[PDB]
Amino acid sequence: ITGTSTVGVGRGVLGDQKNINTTYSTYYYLQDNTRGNGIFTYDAKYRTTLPGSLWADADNQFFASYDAPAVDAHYYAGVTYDYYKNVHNRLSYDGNNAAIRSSVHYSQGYNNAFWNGSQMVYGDGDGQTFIPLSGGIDVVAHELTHAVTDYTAGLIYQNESGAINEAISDIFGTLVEFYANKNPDWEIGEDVYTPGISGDSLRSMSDPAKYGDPDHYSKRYTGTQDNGGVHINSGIINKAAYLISQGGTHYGVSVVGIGRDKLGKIFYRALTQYLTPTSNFSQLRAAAVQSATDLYGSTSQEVASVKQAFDAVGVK
Ligand SMILES: O[C@@H]1[C@@H](O)[C@H](O)OC[C@H]1O
Ligand SMILES: O[C@@H]1[C@@H](O)[C@H](O)OC[C@H]1O
Ligand SMILES: [Ca+2]
Ligand SMILES: [Ca+2]
Ligand SMILES: [Ca+2]
Ligand SMILES: [Ca+2]
Ligand SMILES: [Zn+2]
Repeated sequence: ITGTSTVGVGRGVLGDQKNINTTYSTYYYLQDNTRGNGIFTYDAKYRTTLPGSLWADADNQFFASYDAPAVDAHYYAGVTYDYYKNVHNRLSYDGNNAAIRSSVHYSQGYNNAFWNGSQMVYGDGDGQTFIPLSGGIDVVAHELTHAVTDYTAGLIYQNESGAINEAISDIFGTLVEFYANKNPDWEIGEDVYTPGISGDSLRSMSDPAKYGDPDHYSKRYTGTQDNGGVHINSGIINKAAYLISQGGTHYGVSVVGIGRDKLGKIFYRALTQYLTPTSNFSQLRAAAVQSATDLYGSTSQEVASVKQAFDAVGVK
């Protein structure tokens, strides 16, 4: 909508207070004009028709319980936009400042979030398995990164290319969590997952096997569930990414860590320059080695650590 840009205040899913960019035109709308062609947050009103209604508020204060998922969806979309612009010089998910749209209050008791090809969608959770999923910055950045992938490598969402697709979203979801310095870790979804159980998460990049996901190519899932295990076999790539950044010894192979920033540069270059819709794990290794070579040289420690990490998880 057309109107005057301003700043509102509210509280997010976890009770933290934050400022949010809004637009004033009779109502205050969750429309952020400061980032590209805009960030728009919609109310799905417990239905499944999308996008719903552009979020309208009478007084520019968002402290109601019903407001919390919208505040966080809106705010964390902005942080993720900032990450890609400031760190990778990318303007929104299409590289041309496409508008970012999110809908919250999707369905009833819906324990998931997703990119549907055009926008982000967030359930409120059932209060037991999940609380509203926009409360996790790594979740929001995970979903928005699916849009980046769709507009770049276009990895098909099945089998090995789909597991790469999932891992990319976990990797950059985590790097955004570190970028915002919001209690960062190498776990996925810990802030919104099982509010009754402390210390757990949906997936672990540092130790995928903690939750039964494979940490080595020999342990990959080969069945048909989960589109061929796109959320399961991502653990193999997640572990490799963790080893590249932090280092360690895994199945007897030692990796020297090179840090989060170089991990991000290497995988972003592989995603945007070398990966294709049908890339498999072996081709991801080649893309990451080539990207490390482009950036740091064929004889660099960086190239060495990429090779070691994929050796450690058994990807040749
Ligand atoms: O309080 C909530 C209200 O803000 C929303 O608009 O509709 C559902 C209610 O529970
Ligand atoms: O009002 C929402 C409620 O419907 C849901 O159950 O928990 C999250 C709240 O935002
Ligand atoms: Ca209000
Ligand atoms: Ca965290
Ligand atoms: Ca996390
Ligand atoms: Ca928990
Ligand atoms: Zn995903």
